[PDB]
Amino acid sequence: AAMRDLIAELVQRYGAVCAGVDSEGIPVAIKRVFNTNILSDSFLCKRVLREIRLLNHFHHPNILGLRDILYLVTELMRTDLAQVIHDQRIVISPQHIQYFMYHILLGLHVLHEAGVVHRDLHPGNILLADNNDITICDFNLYVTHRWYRAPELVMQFKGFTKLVDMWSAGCVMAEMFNRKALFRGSTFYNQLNKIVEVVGTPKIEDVVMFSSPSARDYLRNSLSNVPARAWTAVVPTADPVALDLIAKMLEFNPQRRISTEQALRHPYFESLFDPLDLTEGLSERFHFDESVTDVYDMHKIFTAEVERF
Ligand SMILES: C[S@@](=O)c1ccc(-c2nc(-c3ccc(F)cc3)c(-c3ccncc3)[nH]2)cc1
Repeated sequence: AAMRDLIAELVQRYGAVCAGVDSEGIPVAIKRVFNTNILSDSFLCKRVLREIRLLNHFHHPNILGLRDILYLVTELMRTDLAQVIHDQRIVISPQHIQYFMYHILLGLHVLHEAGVVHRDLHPGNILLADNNDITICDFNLYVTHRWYRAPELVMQFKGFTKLVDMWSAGCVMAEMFNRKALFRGSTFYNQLNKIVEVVGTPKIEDVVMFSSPSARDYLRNSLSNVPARAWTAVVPTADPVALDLIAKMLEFNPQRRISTEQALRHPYFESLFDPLDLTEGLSERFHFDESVTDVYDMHKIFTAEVERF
């Protein structure tokens, strides 16, 4: 039961997502979040406020935006990338991978420029519109999502940067060619071994630089000698230009990982790239006061951000 609650409000087909039509003939997506109260509990209210403030901060075609601002309204997205990859009947041509990647990276670029790190990018939160174009959601902070975590996150590193999103993006690129996720691990050790088997044994001096003391304790006697595999065997459907980018996105050490601008500028996107995409529709630095926490103090900023009925 969910549709009956909106009969007294305004339409039917983390929270509960359901489809429907708007006041006018527009296909929308309505998310309902109330209990697990959430909007009353100052901790979880701050998390919901963070999502609303983030969605309202951006106004870019590759980032999900609110259509009506607990009930939440956005445009209805046909399907997600996970469903397109995990449905072998639908074929993803290299031309489709190039287009998808260009839009995925543009969305990440928009977040990174505003100082936002997704931290959990996977095909499940890369949504596809009715017009086939890519949109990113769930940038506000199942088992398979741990297959897209950068080595520094697997190693519980506190000083992770926007570069974790590159590794995630690099994982979804190889997944579009292989039609099977790249690093399908079940443990801390086997997830790291699968990564190292493909990328090559990183220097000990580099791992200590991007691991928590406990991750170093787990890996203390865990010394590997594994050589770097040929990328042609790892991702066989990819051409040398696509493999060059994948390898650059999938750098163990984030200090060598290709930046959002550099990947967008790579020859792989030559036929699609326009330098204006790096600057158009960009939001300014996103600021959120995490220090402030109270009952009625949050409900006043809630009505301040919303202007449309
Ligand atoms: C991380 S994975 O479990 C995951 C998380 C959130 C979502 C997810 N969150 C939303 C969604 C809906 C309304 C909002 F106001 C905000 C987010 C959607 C959505 C939006 C429009 N059409 C279809 C679905 N998908 C999907 C997958």
